[PDB]
Amino acid sequence: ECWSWESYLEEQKAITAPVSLFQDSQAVTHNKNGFKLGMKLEGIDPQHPSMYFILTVAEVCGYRLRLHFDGYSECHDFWVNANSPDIHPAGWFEKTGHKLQPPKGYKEEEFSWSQYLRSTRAQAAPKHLFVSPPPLGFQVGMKLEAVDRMNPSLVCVASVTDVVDSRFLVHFDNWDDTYDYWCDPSSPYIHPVGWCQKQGKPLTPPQDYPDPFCWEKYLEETGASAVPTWAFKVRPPHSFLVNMKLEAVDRRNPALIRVASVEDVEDHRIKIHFDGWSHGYDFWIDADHPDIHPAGWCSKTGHPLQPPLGPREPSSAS
Repeated sequence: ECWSWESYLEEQKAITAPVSLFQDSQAVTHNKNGFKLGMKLEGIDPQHPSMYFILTVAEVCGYRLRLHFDGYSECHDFWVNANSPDIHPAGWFEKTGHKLQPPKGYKEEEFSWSQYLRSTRAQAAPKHLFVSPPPLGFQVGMKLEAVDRMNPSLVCVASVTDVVDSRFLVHFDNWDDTYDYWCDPSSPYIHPVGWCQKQGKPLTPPQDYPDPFCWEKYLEETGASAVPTWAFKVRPPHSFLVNMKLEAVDRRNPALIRVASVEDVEDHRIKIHFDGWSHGYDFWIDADHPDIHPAGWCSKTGHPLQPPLGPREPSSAS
């Protein structure tokens, strides 16, 4: 007999995370996935979020797709949801003044969609498949303080370097742009210039800044203005409680989604445990991350769901 949530919840005496705790985009099950194998498009490199590449749909599964970097190895392939704001239709970089990192084999000047499509005999994913007005008060060139998410104990001097639809790219002055990340005005990882001084927290200055540093001086040195204080919005803390159950993508094998439980909570983050598995794979994740979903999301969208790991298996709990 088919595994099911209804059945597992009774066996376990457990509850699911209510749909209302999730963002609409994490919850929505009724949109169709119109992406097909072979369709071509543009997208940010998730491991280098300031860069745009040409991408091909390598696989479709329920409401998700596996994207491949044209010309490059399969080892960089990655997964997104069909409502990803981090992909764009063919032509987007040109119309929005963004730069392209071309497919392997091509110098940048030698790239043109119309020739490439002919050369590869492939179709552009149509524009209507893609979700992606501006974030009030965040403009390119403005400066702010922001948590390095690779080193979360550090709040650092930062600038806005890209604005795309309702989001902006946070960049860390004079550090490599692999540390960049996208967010919106409600992000709890960003703060106005001066926050650290006001809170007593230490501030990480620009890399190799002479004599670590004063904001007023640095704003004058650069002629940049601070993101204004009114622009920052407080996101409410999430309402996920410990033991609530949900579905989460497996970070070790991104293709798979598993039955999951909330192991721990912060204001803005949940720690996920995969039922039946050792606690060694427990991981923190932002409550707004695209790859957590309520119970039912896989069944309703057409994606396989991994049931809890059997008792006495390798890598199992107890």
